[PDB]
Amino acid sequence: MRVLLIHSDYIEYEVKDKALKNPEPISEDMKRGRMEEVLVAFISVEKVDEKNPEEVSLKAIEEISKVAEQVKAENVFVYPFAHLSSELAKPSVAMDILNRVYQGLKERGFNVGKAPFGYYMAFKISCKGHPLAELSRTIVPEE
Amino acid sequence: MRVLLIHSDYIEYEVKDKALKNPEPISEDMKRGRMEEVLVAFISVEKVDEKNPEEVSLKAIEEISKVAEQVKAENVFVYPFAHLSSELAKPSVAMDILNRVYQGLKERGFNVGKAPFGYYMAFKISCKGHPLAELSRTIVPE
Ligand SMILES: C[C@@H](O)[C@H](N)C(=O)N[C@H]1[C@@H](O)[C@H](n2cnc3c(N)ncnc32)O[C@@H]1CO
Ligand SMILES: C[C@@H](O)[C@H](N)C(=O)N[C@H]1[C@@H](O)[C@H](n2cnc3c(N)ncnc32)O[C@@H]1CO
Repeated sequence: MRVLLIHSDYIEYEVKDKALKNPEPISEDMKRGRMEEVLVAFISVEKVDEKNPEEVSLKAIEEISKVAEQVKAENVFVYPFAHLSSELAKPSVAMDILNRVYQGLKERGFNVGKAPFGYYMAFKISCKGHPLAELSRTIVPEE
Repeated sequence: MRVLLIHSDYIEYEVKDKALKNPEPISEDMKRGRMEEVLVAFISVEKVDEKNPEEVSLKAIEEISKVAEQVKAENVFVYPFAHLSSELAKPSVAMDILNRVYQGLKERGFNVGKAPFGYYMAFKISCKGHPLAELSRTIVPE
């Protein structure tokens, strides 16, 4: 898994078209979304993650949570970003892992948001630019 | 080298303060910048790249140019983004390679911009979200 964490003033997205044959079912009002003062977690689930979805998810939840705590981010946004890597995990498994990460962060007490899975999506973000506002994390199963 | 390419409506940046002991000298006007209808290339120069700066730079220029052509972009913006990777190359090497890429892209005839090297920087971007608007490349020398 490849994770790019961006502490932002906001994140705004706009669904433009389906990127998969069978994307995540959503309704019309979810075709646009936004979250303020948020740590955006751009995530690409990698093929190697299929080996152990649960372990990767738990570790992702831990790493993302640690950064949020550091920057005082109360809001976290899980953003499907497949092209952060080249070896992509299957969409069914990717979706599964992203759901687990979302569920895990919510359990940790954060106000978590997410963008629909399986779409071509436009987005606007404003990075605060502080010392820990831009961080990347590579998370893989215990090999 | 790690490269994140974002085809955007715009890229806007604001220098905060230095993140390295000796950053790229800058004038007041260089503290802020903006470019529109642009392919933004967030680049992280990695340790492995120190083995062959020219090679990595040449490949980066080629890859970036091919994408810009693919997405029909005439403007390209080189954005030093160290944290795209975990294994960073020396700053002196990172700066030289970033400068090589910037110039290589200009040589291709593109309208190219670049953000100052060595600073904590805030930025605003608007990704077009169309196909090919988000791509990444890992470039490693011989
Ligand atoms: C396209 C771009 O603008 C948009 N932002 C996008 O990335 N869309 C992705 C994710 O929503 C999801 N998806 C599929 N596979 C994966 C994966 N391995 N990891 C993460 N997401 C995936 O399916 C879409 C196409 O890959
Ligand atoms: C900090 C964040 O907001 C900002 N965006 C930033 O990344 N600043 C980086 C680059 O400008 C440059 N820099 C140092 N090493 C490298 C490297 N290996 N690759 C690219 N740039 C580097 O030095 C700064 C601190 O690492």
